[PDB]
Amino acid sequence: MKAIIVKPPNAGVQVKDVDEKKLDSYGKIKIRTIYNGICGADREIVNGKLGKDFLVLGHEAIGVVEESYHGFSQGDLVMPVNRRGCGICRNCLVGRPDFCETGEFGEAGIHKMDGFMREWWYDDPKYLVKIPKSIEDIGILAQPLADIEKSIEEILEVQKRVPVWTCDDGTLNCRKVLVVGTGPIGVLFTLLFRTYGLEVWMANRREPTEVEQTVIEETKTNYYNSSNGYDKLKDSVGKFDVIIDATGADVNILGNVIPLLGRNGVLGLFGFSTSGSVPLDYKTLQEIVHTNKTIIGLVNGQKPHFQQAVVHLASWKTLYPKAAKMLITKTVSINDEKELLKVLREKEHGEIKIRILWE
Amino acid sequence: MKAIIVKPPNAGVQVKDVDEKKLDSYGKIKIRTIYNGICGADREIVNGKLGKDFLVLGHEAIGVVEESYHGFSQGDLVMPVNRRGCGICRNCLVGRPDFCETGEFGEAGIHKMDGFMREWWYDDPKYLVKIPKSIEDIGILAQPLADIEKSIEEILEVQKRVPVWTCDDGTLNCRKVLVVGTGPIGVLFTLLFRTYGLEVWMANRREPTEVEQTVIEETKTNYYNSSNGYDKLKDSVGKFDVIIDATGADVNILGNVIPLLGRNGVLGLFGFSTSGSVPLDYKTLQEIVHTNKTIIGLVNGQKPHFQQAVVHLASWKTLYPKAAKMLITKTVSINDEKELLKVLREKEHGEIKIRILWE
Amino acid sequence: MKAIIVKPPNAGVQVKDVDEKKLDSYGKIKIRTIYNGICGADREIVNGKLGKDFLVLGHEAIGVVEESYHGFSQGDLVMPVNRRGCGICRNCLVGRPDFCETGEFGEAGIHKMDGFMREWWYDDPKYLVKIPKSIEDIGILAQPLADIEKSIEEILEVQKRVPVWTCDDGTLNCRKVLVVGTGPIGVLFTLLFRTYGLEVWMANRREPTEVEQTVIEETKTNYYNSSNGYDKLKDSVGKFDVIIDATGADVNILGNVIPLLGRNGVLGLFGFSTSGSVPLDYKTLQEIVHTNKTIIGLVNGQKPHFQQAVVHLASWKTLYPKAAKMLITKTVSINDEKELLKVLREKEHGEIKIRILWE
Amino acid sequence: MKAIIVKPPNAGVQVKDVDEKKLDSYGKIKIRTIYNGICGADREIVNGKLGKDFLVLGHEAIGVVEESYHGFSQGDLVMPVNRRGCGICRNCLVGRPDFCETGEFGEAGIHKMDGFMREWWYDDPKYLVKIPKSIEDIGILAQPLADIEKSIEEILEVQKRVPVWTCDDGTLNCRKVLVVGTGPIGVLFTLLFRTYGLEVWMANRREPTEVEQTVIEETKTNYYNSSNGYDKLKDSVGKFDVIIDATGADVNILGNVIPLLGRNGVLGLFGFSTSGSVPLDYKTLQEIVHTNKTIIGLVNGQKPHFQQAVVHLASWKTLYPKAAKMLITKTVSINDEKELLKVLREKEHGEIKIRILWE
Ligand SMILES: NC(=O)c1ccc[n+]([C@@H]2O[C@H](COP(=O)([O-])OP(=O)(O)OC[C@H]3O[C@@H](n4cnc5c(N)ncnc54)[C@H](OP(=O)(O)O)[C@@H]3O)[C@@H](O)[C@H]2O)c1
Ligand SMILES: NC(=O)c1ccc[n+]([C@@H]2O[C@H](COP(=O)([O-])OP(=O)(O)OC[C@H]3O[C@@H](n4cnc5c(N)ncnc54)[C@H](OP(=O)(O)O)[C@@H]3O)[C@@H](O)[C@H]2O)c1
Ligand SMILES: NC(=O)c1ccc[n+]([C@@H]2O[C@H](COP(=O)([O-])OP(=O)(O)OC[C@H]3O[C@@H](n4cnc5c(N)ncnc54)[C@H](OP(=O)(O)O)[C@@H]3O)[C@@H](O)[C@H]2O)c1
Ligand SMILES: NC(=O)c1ccc[n+]([C@@H]2O[C@H](COP(=O)([O-])OP(=O)(O)OC[C@H]3O[C@@H](n4cnc5c(N)ncnc54)[C@H](OP(=O)(O)O)[C@@H]3O)[C@@H](O)[C@H]2O)c1
Ligand SMILES: O[C@@H]1[C@@H](O)[C@@H](O)OC[C@H]1O
Ligand SMILES: O[C@@H]1[C@@H](O)[C@@H](O)OC[C@H]1O
Ligand SMILES: O[C@@H]1[C@@H](O)[C@@H](O)OC[C@H]1O
Ligand SMILES: O[C@@H]1[C@@H](O)[C@@H](O)OC[C@H]1O
Ligand SMILES: O[C@@H]1[C@@H](O)[C@@H](O)OC[C@H]1O
Ligand SMILES: O[C@@H]1[C@@H](O)[C@@H](O)OC[C@H]1O
Ligand SMILES: O[C@@H]1[C@@H](O)[C@H](O)OC[C@H]1O
Ligand SMILES: O[C@@H]1[C@@H](O)[C@H](O)OC[C@H]1O
Ligand SMILES: [Zn+2]
Ligand SMILES: [Zn+2]
Ligand SMILES: [Zn+2]
Ligand SMILES: [Zn+2]
Ligand SMILES: [Zn+2]
Ligand SMILES: [Zn+2]
Ligand SMILES: [Zn+2]
Ligand SMILES: [Zn+2]
Repeated sequence: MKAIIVKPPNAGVQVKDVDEKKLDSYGKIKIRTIYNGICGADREIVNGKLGKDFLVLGHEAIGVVEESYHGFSQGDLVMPVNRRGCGICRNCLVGRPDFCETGEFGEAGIHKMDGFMREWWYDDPKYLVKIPKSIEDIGILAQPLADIEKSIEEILEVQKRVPVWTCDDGTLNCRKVLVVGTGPIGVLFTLLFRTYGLEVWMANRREPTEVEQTVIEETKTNYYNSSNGYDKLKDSVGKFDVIIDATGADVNILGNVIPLLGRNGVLGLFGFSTSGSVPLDYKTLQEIVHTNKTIIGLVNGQKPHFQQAVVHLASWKTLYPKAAKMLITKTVSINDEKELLKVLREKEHGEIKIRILWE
Repeated sequence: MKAIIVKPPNAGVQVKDVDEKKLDSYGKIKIRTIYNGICGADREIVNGKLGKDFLVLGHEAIGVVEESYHGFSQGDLVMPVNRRGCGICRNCLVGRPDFCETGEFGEAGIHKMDGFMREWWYDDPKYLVKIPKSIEDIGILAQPLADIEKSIEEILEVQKRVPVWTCDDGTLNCRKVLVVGTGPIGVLFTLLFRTYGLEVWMANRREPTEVEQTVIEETKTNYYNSSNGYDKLKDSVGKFDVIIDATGADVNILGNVIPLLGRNGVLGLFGFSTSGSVPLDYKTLQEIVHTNKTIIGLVNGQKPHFQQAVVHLASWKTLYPKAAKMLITKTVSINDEKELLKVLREKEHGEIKIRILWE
Repeated sequence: MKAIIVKPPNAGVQVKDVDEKKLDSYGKIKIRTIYNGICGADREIVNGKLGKDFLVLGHEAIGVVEESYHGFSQGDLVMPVNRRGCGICRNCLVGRPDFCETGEFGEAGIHKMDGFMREWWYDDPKYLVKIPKSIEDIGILAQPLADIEKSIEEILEVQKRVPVWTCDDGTLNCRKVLVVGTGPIGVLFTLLFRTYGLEVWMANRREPTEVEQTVIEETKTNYYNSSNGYDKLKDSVGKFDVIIDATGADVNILGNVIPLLGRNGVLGLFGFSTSGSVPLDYKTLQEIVHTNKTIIGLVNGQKPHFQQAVVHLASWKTLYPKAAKMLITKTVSINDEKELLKVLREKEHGEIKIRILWE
Repeated sequence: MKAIIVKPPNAGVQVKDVDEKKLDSYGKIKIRTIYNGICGADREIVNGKLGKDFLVLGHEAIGVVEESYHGFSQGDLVMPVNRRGCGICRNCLVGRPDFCETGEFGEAGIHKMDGFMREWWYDDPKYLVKIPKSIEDIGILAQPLADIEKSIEEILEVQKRVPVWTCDDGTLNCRKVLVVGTGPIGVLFTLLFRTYGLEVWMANRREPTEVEQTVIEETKTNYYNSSNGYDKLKDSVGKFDVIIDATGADVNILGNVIPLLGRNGVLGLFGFSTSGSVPLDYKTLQEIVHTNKTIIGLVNGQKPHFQQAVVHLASWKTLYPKAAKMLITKTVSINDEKELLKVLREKEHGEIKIRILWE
């Protein structure tokens, strides 16, 4: 069977024929892959930065149900949930390995579990999210968007601690969010926060790309060029109710944006920084105490968040049609080995999402 | 009228007769002071570390109602809430200036507002907490305990984000708390967490004092001497679900204890750190993201928290009688000027709470 | 100015020119009406079943902003929130008159407040919901859908009382809802519950209409003909986690469906029952106690719910395109007086929403 | 082994020696019974109103730990949790069989499980609540109080649906509770709500008893003689935010109190009504809809609620010492057969709690 395979911790990737019989099966439902998505985590494993001699790559997939089984009919499009539980802890037992207490969960295409960059796989209906045919084209985004749905859900849950965090009109329209770093993560955070009605500023150390300018315009989002720091933003707009670190950057980014967090505010750490050490002095931390600020680590969406993501992607075809049409940057055929290896190995500037087509 | 006065931002304190006419009045109920408490906040203003020429010091008070007004009867004991609202924001409008959005709140005996170290004052029934005569002796602690009630309440609210944070038996008995630092704040966090049933480890850079040893034994709390760091605690007990910084010390303490935070855990910042800069490297921050960890600034209790504190102090006379009887370190007469000025200016080693008695 | 007017409690309705100076203004923004919606509440006032000589009818409107104000561009479509606060109670003061504690709120086109069946009106920006031009056709439904958004939000909030109400897969997909009474309210409850992923059964004392059959098939909803009661449904499907009374029917409907409520379940009372008395015996009530059942009165959506409604309407254009195009039964011109009076006075069988167009 | 045994559904009760091998064991810890409590449920079984030849009666117990086990020391006092889970559903698996989804749970001394009126039993440490020696005398009340702790917890959780249910001072002190029925349950509800600071009116169809009068005066609670209905209370006091049925009597009591429920209010059904049928008319039900009222079935406390009960009983020894000393009406020796059978068979007027002492 054709599969894209990796050999962690070693760098490298192959697109080749493997023995179908030694690949991981998860249930009774046979699913033929139509699309995969690629993201930074795939790039990391391919570049070695994270009885089986290999692992099937890929955790973003849309496939078609080959034969009707229970609630699933032949021809239905489905997406697998990628993180699966440890089987021992109470969070996993209620279907929420995002909060696994043991750390012994599996992650398709990354850890302990064969991924979905293969011709077909067998899965359990419990781990399958129904993808409407009407969002077949952008539906691949439901996996990355699920992470962001969970993250925003969590931020809103935490802010229930504030006696009144709503605005004079009962909404959250008055609350301002700073999304630091663009790319697929920043863009999806922005789209979702605008959908919820919060004001958004996107920030990056440069002017907007064509895609970001469309998002700015269509979603009525603000943009800040942070090339020379954040003083001018603070001077003009003031402080923010929520700040999202969506950069995989140097942790000194946090030193730049922490002074822009307002009273009762939340700093959501979503990106995985891979450089730097950030100094926090007593003045900064004392201020955090006095003003009820919170810093939260945000990771991993689960089935309910994939479903929310499907509804939002559907909404964006109507609300933000121009931005929705830019979520998918390009599609590469599984049969195009040279182009496939290139995109698996490295991101292109201004890439949102690369899709792999099985044919 | 006899009053203890300060002149911020200037260092210094005086006990003298002042014109009752230039003192702040807050409502129609006349209250004669019986006790005040002293804390580090009083020491700070006295030492200049933070029409009207002066401010009446003091935010911890128990007074007696001199004349029956509405629901308050003559002879009733009351304690005033010390932080009061800005009158503009929605949090203050619902009685919760602990989450004030303007920062224009008042704090009795500290900022904008005359305190309670005076023979008598007038107050509004809405800011008065009823103090049962059966806890007259230890009731002064309800004010500092209120801050801690709010803090624990907030930690538990935030942890509702975790799908299941309860244990196999439906309680929080399996959850472990590290309380860093053991003066009145760390001791009160320990007593309250044990009342809630969580396991507690107190930590200081030394062996316990007598009072602490009484807490250890009576409340079945654990103690760790952190003089040579925390590796041995980590190796023996593992990681903690909650960590409270109850030290007003160098922020590098957080560097020490962050590695001891467990999956889904909460670092509660309560102490007001006065020195240092702590480096947080990418590995630490990445881990925080991967494990859904949270850091929260904890400050200020309000009326419902004062009321909860009364119930808990009452409970401790039965549950923890030895500990409860050590909460009050000493009592100084308002008339004993040399001693009073001494205790206002500086803490004694091992002090928990000093009371000022009006007679 | 042309307006549709009533004189409660008397029966009758007129479409005529009225003096602008007599009509209620609510703010600085001029809005030219383009669409109104008609519902049962309108028919009730028209038929006399519910300093001003008259009241402007109507509480469902979409208008166009006439000038470029702060936040609102000229040509923007907006919808007014219909219930407005009493200005005294804490619920109203946080933008939530749905929970008004005084009952002294106003309801546009019903009580205290001129409605929106007029050429134009002046409003405060705080009461305006933005209606994307991409949902101009079905956007009028955002008002009725808002009541339903609030209702489901409240049901889900209440069900947080159950330690685990989610399913084996972390979703609510395993939860079953019985929606009693089809057409508009029942149809919208069904669409929204299926959007959230819950299983739905619609019930009416007849077979489905053409429109209901579309919704049934496209949303994968079940239908039960309740003409001879509920024994057959109970025997086949069992009991339900949520039951919604979406009928304005005799209260004895509740006696029929209460035996179908499952453990930990919620009976949502949304319809305004019009006759009857229902007996509850001790056996029924003790069983409610034993099984943690809840009965909840559900009324009125506010601004955040209108905004959620807009997102869901947009989603349905892609998720349920056939059903979405059957939401608007027909549009009547404001200038077609004979047909207008007819649709104001009586519902037609199987009607979902009639829209009035201003030209 | 001596044990008190019954044979449901037959009436009758025996205190005799029974074969130890025939009695249910629940774990490895041996617990020697020191006290049991008797309540209405016991009286019902004794009077036959609700593989084994018999069932050991009793679900209210304090026993002594025979050997120093895991976290339990020889001589420690413990109380068993009486309802135990089905082992299948997600609520039972998180330690919360109060919300069991299968109904397959066991109830010590009532259903599927031998009770605790026996010389000793073996238990699992997970089902054991530590009873401080400082509350040995009234600690037996922790089991009935647990049900009430759960109930008030649930009411407060449900009321988070109201945007602001707190008062001008951030507390619930402005909220009024009507407790209908003044037995062990009504008294316990009253004490706990007053502990939480809510205003309470107790109601019964007579003047108070001495015990009740003592509760009334010491807790600053109000009393209403409801012998001639509730019109006079409604006229004098108005309506209530919470109404608790602590009856057991005829369900028509609900018809009488429902008109006294206020906006956004909660009717808590705790008592097990024993007769009658109450009519609810369309006017009553539509007003429930209009005012966001809720009716909730309240049943069963679990381990966290036992632990909260321990803290509150301890608090009452200081807060309400006179009331606390009236909670135990009398103690009967296990060897006093004539008196024992008397108290098992029938309640005495004004009784709160009868305790059985194993001598
Ligand atoms: N927590 C979770 O569950 C989770 C899930 C998925 C992904 N992630 C992490 O999320 C992070 C972002 O993902 P992604 O796929 O969007 O990454 P990406 O494609 O690498 O995009 C990173 C964005 O950050 C911008 N950036 C870099 N330095 C910046 C700075 N100093 N200030 C502002 N912006 C800066 C980059 O600018 P340029 O456009 O000019 O290059 C780019 O737009 C990564 O660390 C990824 O690992 C976390
Ligand atoms: N956020 C709020 O609402 C709020 C309210 C009240 C107070 N506070 C702040 O809370 C903090 C504690 O108050 P407090 O009155 O208890 O202070 P305190 O009396 O100064 O006690 C501080 C404790 O920390 C110990 N300590 C110092 N350095 C330490 C270290 N490196 N590791 C472990 N322990 C260390 C001290 O040890 P020794 O016993 O050996 O001296 C002492 O036991 C202060 O910063 C205070 O300003 C905050
Ligand atoms: N709580 C709130 O905030 C709120 C807001 C808006 C509306 N409402 C109320 O919600 C209720 C429904 O609104 P609507 O506009 O959908 O009303 P509607 O157009 O009158 O629809 C009523 C539906 O119930 C069906 N029905 C009647 N008796 C039935 C029975 N015994 N069993 C099952 N179905 C039965 C009707 O059947 P047919 O199709 O065969 O006639 C119709 O499908 C009304 O009482 C309305 O006033 C409440
Ligand atoms: N839901 C649960 O988890 C749970 C748990 C435990 C108990 N319960 C139930 O709670 C109920 C109360 O328990 P209990 O032990 O307190 O019962 P109890 O000892 O029988 O007390 C009943 C009280 O109600 C009074 N009463 C009777 N009719 C009344 C009326 N029409 N209006 C006002 N008061 C009236 C009685 O008056 P007199 O004093 O004049 O006789 C007595 O004070 C019982 O039904 C019991 O089964 C439920
Ligand atoms: O923010 C939007 C709001 O302005 C309105 O249009 O409702 C939907 C939201 O997405
Ligand atoms: O019920 C739906 C679910 O099956 C999936 O498609 O996600 C969106 C939900 O509306
Ligand atoms: O109530 C607090 C008081 O205890 C002290 O810490 O000073 C700050 C106040 O918020
Ligand atoms: O918003 C509601 C409206 O839709 C209708 O039901 O009339 C009453 C209002 O509360
Ligand atoms: O209601 C009480 C309140 O008045 C205060 O005294 O604090 C404790 C509460 O129990
Ligand atoms: O931790 C305690 C628990 O073990 C039990 O005794 O109930 C009260 C709690 O304070
Ligand atoms: O689901 C997450 C995935 O989207 C990200 O790419 O890697 C971490 C996972 O938890
Ligand atoms: O715990 C409850 C008990 O107190 C009552 O007596 O019987 C039913 C149980 O659920
Ligand atoms: Zn990915
Ligand atoms: Zn796990
Ligand atoms: Zn203080
Ligand atoms: Zn304020
Ligand atoms: Zn309407
Ligand atoms: Zn109001
Ligand atoms: Zn009992
Ligand atoms: Zn169960």
